[PDB]
Amino acid sequence: DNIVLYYFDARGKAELIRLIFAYLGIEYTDKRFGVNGDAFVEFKNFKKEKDTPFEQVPILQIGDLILAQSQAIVRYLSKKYNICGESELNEFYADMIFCGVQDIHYKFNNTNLFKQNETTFLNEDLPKWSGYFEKLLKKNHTNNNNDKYYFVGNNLTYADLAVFNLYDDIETKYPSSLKNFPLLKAHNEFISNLPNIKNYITNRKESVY
Amino acid sequence: DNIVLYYFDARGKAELIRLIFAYLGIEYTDKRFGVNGDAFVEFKNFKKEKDTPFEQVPILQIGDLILAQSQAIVRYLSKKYNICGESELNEFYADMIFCGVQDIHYKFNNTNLFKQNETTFLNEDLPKWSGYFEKLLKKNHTNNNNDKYYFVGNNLTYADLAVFNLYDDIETKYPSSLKNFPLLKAHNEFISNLPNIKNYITNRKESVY
Ligand SMILES: CCCCCCSC[C@H](NC(=O)CC[C@H]([NH3+])C(=O)O)C(=O)NCC(=O)O
Ligand SMILES: CCCCCCSC[C@H](NC(=O)CC[C@H]([NH3+])C(=O)O)C(=O)NCC(=O)O
Repeated sequence: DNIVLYYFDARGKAELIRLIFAYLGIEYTDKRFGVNGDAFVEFKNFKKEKDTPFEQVPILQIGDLILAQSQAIVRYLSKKYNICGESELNEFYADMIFCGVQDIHYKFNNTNLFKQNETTFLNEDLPKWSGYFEKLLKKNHTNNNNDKYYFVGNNLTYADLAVFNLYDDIETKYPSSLKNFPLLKAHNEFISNLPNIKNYITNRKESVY
Repeated sequence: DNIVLYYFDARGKAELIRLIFAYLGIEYTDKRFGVNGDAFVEFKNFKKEKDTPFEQVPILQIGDLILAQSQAIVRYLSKKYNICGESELNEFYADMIFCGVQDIHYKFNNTNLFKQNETTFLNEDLPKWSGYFEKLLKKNHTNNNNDKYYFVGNNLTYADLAVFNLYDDIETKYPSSLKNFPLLKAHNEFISNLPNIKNYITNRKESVY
């Protein structure tokens, strides 16, 4: 019943978990390797002290329970705290959308810092994937038109937070990315303004990734 | 004419070229996109005004001559200014070493920052590749012992500078990485203390990569 999240000092694959905790107002210890200096030694000492299944982070520890694999952690958390949808179909859709997010998020990460194929990403990959998500929001649109935007049903799911996080990452590095996608831009403003998320984000230190 | 080097605000693909210019004492303009605001917009405006063969940087402009492709630029510069060996065979060896540096450099860049496969990089690939270079260094032993270390022949080549740049970069992240490779470490210290290089490095700005 004591909750601790371990990861490096970065958003990366731990950020959606932090967002979920913030949304749900669950208190926990956000352990970031390297805050005490020397990320290498901490992570090394961490693998000695804790029984990780694949020697990787994020690791979420609940009391004595070691949980690994960010995706599995996200899905487990979401079922326990009721943001995994209201039906079996919607649970699937939230899941499907989260997997879609992983596809572009991966590409975004591979291009933003190194500028690797930045032009191809910004001209082909990004608008195509943003178009996919725009169309999903649209298919779910008259599930609350009153400035509430959800990808799945009439309630918030981890998919909303996952898409938020993704486009939160993208519009900062690439301002006005959302301008051609009105539903997606609105969705990003909506969830970003939810008080718990609004407070987490303003309190959130800047980071390289 | 005026030499202008065009790249993003980073070491990456341009640094070796800058090291060659520093080493040779060649004056040029080091134009860096995105020093002040969003590199992608500046790069976009650059391609509109400049005819590049592949719409990518680095670009080296000498007069109205436009040169693209970092590796080809290095070789051209190195042949022009006599740091490419002194026999057809040593010219090949410098080239071979450079290509080897690119294999390991790519791995270091792909795993540093994100930590994707860090322990694989650290316990397998880096030591392996460090051993390759150490071994190549030993093979050039007769090409003196007199506190001078070269990979090829008995004069500095761009391969020396490439290997330097490779471990200068790695040593930032993993500072003890050359403790088991004393000849490689001495090599690295020797290059870094050449007056033109020492000077360029002290004055060099810090970067994420
Ligand atoms: C933008 C984020 C992309 C970067 C991915 C790297 S996350 C850090 C890395 N862990 C993983 O790759 C975990 C992947 C796993 N599939 C998950 O989702 O948790 C690690 O423990 N690294 C330490 C090591 O391998 O030694
Ligand atoms: C760790 C450093 C390695 C990062 C690789 C990307 S360097 C920037 C990129 N250019 C290239 O990929 C050039 C590759 C070419 N083979 C070279 O070596 O010059 C670019 O112009 N990008 C802009 C664009 O595609 O729009």
